[PDB]
Amino acid sequence: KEFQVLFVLTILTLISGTIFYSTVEGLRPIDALYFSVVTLTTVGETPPPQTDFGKIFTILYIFIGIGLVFGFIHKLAVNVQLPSILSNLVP
Amino acid sequence: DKEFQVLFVLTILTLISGTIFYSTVEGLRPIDALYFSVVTLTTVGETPPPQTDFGKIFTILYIFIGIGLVFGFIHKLAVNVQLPSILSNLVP
Amino acid sequence: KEFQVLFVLTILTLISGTIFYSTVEGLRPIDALYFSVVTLTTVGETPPPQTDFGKIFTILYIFIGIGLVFGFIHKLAVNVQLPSILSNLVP
Amino acid sequence: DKEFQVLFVLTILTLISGTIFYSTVEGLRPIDALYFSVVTLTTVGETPPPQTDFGKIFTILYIFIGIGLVFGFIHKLAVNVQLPSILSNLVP
Repeated sequence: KEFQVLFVLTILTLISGTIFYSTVEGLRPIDALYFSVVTLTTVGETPPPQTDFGKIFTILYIFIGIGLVFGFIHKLAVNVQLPSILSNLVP
Repeated sequence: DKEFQVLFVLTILTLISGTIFYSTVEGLRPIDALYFSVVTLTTVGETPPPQTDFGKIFTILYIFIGIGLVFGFIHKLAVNVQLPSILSNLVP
Repeated sequence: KEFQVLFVLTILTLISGTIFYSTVEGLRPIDALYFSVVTLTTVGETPPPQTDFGKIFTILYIFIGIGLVFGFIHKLAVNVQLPSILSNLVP
Repeated sequence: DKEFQVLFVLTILTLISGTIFYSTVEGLRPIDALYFSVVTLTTVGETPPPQTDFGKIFTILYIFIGIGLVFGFIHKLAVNVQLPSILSNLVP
């Protein structure tokens, strides 16, 4: 764990996104955070960024961030969720 | 398996929870609530975003907690249900 | 190969989608095909289905189809694209 | 590596081709054409769909040919560039 470092790295990445989109795209922080989340996890169900600076940043953000996010989701699943789910089936 | 069934139940549960939540909080018809849940977790996710802050927060936690399970299911479905059945189908 | 079977399975899946969305959602076949593709590959950048029958079908379609599609993309990449790219670097 | 660089070049190439195509055919500003290409291949893909049938056909072939490369890149980037650099960063 590894898991913790992964979790922190993600939090950091999301905070940076939240600050950026909140500042540059003029989004409320909750909307800025959400964009960051649905974008990196590829859910992306939002309109696109309106600013060229947002567009460029988002492009770099996606390539730098996806890998980390999915490594986190992967580690979360394989090392946190699986053992909890497993334990909860011990009769 | 046992694994496949557990995976299938876990998914169903996750989807039902989503369905209940989005139907209640976002005021969505259950079929629309179910669909949002499915396309969101599988990352399709091709609808407008949630309109409530509570929907937004939940959906964020939902995505991180749920994606892994969903894809583990799709993975097990594919590798242990579709492939064998599927494979023969080609048995002459 | 394996690749071929994968390729056929995909084609079949996409054709079924193309017929369905074209018929039920009243989409032009090119738009029906496209929906099927961007949905299964999860790109999904289209409005959602308008009919409840479309919504239900699409739900089953996604769970049955994603795995096949990505198995195809995976096999395409690892067994078709890699050897071509590799060959094309032999000086 | 060599692998990382080749992967990086292949991606750049793929994106440039997309940029040229969508900018020309869909009449998109290059920055918008580039962005569409990126969010589409990485599957984000959160914009309206292509408006031309030629755009639609191309984008279909683009997706199947390009996703694999893009994700192989993101994978190699992550596993061989970010992880080491990254790892130390934690070296005390």
